[PDB]
Order: sequence, then structure tokens, then C-alpha cells
Amino acid sequence: SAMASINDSKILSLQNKKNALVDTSGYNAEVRVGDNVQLNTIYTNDFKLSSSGDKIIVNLNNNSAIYENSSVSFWIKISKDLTNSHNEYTIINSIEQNSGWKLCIRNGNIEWILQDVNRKYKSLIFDYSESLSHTGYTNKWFFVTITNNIMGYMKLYINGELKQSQKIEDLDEVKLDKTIVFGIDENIDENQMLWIRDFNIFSKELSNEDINIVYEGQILRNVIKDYWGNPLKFDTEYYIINDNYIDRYIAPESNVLVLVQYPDRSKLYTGNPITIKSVSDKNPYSRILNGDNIILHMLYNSRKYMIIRDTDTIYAECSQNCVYALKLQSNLGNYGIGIFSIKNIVKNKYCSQIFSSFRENTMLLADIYKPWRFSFKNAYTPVAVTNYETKLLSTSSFWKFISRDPGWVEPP
Ligand SMILES: CC(=O)N[C@H]1[C@H]([C@H](O)[C@H](O)CO)O[C@](O)(C(=O)O)C[C@@H]1O
Repeated sequence: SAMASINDSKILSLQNKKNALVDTSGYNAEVRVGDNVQLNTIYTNDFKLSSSGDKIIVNLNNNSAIYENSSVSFWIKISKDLTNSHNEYTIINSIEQNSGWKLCIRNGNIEWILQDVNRKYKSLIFDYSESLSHTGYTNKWFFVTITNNIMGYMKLYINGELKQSQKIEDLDEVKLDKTIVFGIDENIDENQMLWIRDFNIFSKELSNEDINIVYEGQILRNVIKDYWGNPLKFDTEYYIINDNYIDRYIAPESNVLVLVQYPDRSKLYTGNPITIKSVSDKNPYSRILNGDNIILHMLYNSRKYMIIRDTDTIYAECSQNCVYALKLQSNLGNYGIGIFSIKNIVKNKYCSQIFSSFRENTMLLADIYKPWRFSFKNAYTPVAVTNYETKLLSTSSFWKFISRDPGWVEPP
């Protein structure tokens, strides 16, 4: 079992147990967590570095210099205001004297550095920002993996994909720091913060296959994700967008839902917040899982409506290639016509597909239609279509849920 071989090689694993961050690898590293450091806010094993002063100090146990291969893996999510800074910040520091490793952020890039006793160093750089493209990873969870073969290469993977390699075999002795410090020493502002979760070190060089198993394991494949890669939750406001129309928000026009172009593509939090309600009554704010039944409530001009499927097809009972537009109802309640189900889809994720099984099996997608009974006007229209097997991989069927998140602040 690869996954057992993987886990057996862990020599540090920071995980939250009884509300403390501790090493659960079996090796008993000392973990000193700053009083103000927030733990377990999004993911069980996460921590927030939200300030200078916020620090976590790890002191590794007795098992001078690097003697063996190794890998380091964690997820990271870096706020917009931190990503947009042109400065450089050390985030994780494990250099003593002048040798060891460190992870830095600089101008929208993450950078891993390995430095020998003469201060010769090699770096791995990844531009996670892509100039703040709502297409990049600004404020989105992504999975980092560094692997080291001391008689070979140091490699940087992102979400299981190799991004850069550098020979390290030609460095002189790299002394190994028994201390690892998480935290930003620089003088950061209020909106500059980042989160890390599932930080692990392995005593071997993980293979790309091994890396993909860790990635798939820690992404939580049965948990639906919001736009940032956080778990999607009930009773939480989201701006829901279609993958094909990312600068359009959902809105009712004459009680037909359509997609309206953002007046300003740079502002994410635009439109009518939709709250997801559990059919089965779960604890408030509980995570939404793959396959859950859900009900969608829109806040529109300060009143709550339930989103429901149209009773009749769009060019109108129907069996063959039916297309239904959507609408709003002010009566909240468990109505089959307003029950949907939500499923994960997998490289490009953090998006979801939505289905309804009321009377006919449909999938929600967006395209151009004439959704008004008394008009031939076109509109980008979210619709529930039958016979959707050939559309199961169409981006028109992918939906994202943008939550107001602390790592992405928009002027008031
Ligand atoms: C004017 C308007 O909004 N008409 C809508 C009607 C009325 O909501 C319904 O007849 C009850 O009055 O329902 C639909 O036909 C439907 O659900 O199939 C869609 C149509 O867009």
C-alpha cells in the first residue's frame, strides 16, 4: 500500500487534537503556538498567521546537517492584500547559521529556498497570483509539495503538478535546523494574512504518484467547496456564479432568473446573496457534502425567496430534451420543485454541479435562451435541462460559490 508507505515516512505532522496544535507523527516535536494564533477555523488542521507576532515555533526532536531525502507538504491560502504587496516576506523559517530552508512570499509568488553552509542556494518559485486573475490562486487554498533528493533534485509541486526542479546535488553541506518558525516578522497591515493546513514533513522523496494520493486525501473529496476552496456550508451567504459567465450575477427579471453582467468585473461580491438550506435538518452552518439535498434562498431587495424550477419547459408534461428556466417564490417550505442536489466534480475543482430530480432528472447549466413567455428577448439563463449526459463535462454546468471571506476584502 503506497498510502501506508507514505504515512510511515511522516516525521512531523501538525494536527489539531483537543484544540491544540500538536505533532501526531509519533516523534513528539515540541509545538509552541502563539496565544493569538487562530486554529481550526476553516479546516481541522489549519492555522492563521494574521499579523506579525503571530508565530508557531516547532522544535524537532533529536532525530547537524541534512543526511537524507525528504518532503514537505501543506496547503496554503494567502489573502488578496498580502498577495498584492510587492515586498518579500518570510513565512516559514528553518535557517540557522546561514544554512537550511525557508518559504517566502514575494509579489504574488511563493518561493522555497534551500541554502548551504557557504550560502550558496537554490530556489523554487511559483506565481500563484497570475496578476490577481480571478483565474489564479489569490486567497484560494492550494497544495504545496517540496521534495528533496540530496543526490538529485529539489522539486516544487502545486496541486500534484510539478512546477519547477532545481539540482541540489551540487550544494555543499546543508545544515538541518531543529527549529521551524511559522510567522511573518515584517510589519503587515490588517488585511494581510494567510492560512496553512496539514503541514507535514516526510523522511523520503515523494513520487508524483504519492503526492497525488496525499493531495486527493486532504482535499476532502466528499466535501463541496466554496470559491476559495473552503468547505461549502449551509446558512451561509454565497454569490453563485456560472463557470462560463464569471462576471455575471444571478438575478430575477420579471421573475425569471437570468445572469447579469457585473458593472465592475473587479468586484467579486456583486449580486443577490443566496443562502443554502438543509432539507434534512443538520446543525446550522454544517458542511454541505457531495450528493446532499439542498434548498436555495435568494435575498432580493431585502426579502427572502426560495429558488424553484419552472413547472413547464421553456418553449412549452415533457420527456425529451426539456429545458426549464428558474424562478422565485416567496413561500419558504419543503417543496420538491425547489429541492436540488449538489455534487463535486474533479483538475479544475472548487466548482460544483447541481441537479434536480423533481418529476424529471435535470442538471443546472447556463447558456443563451429565450426564457420569457411573453417575449422573444434573449438572456444568459440558468436552466435545468434533461438528457444532460453529454454536458456532464461542459463548463456551462460548473458553478462556484463566492463567500465573503476574510482573505478577500472589498471596499464598503
Ligand atoms: C409571467 C411569469 O412569470 N410566468 C411564469 C409562470 C407562472 O409563474 C405560473 O404560471 C403561475 O402563475 O410559470 C412558468 O410558466 C413555469 O413555472 O413554467 C414560467 C413562466 O415564466
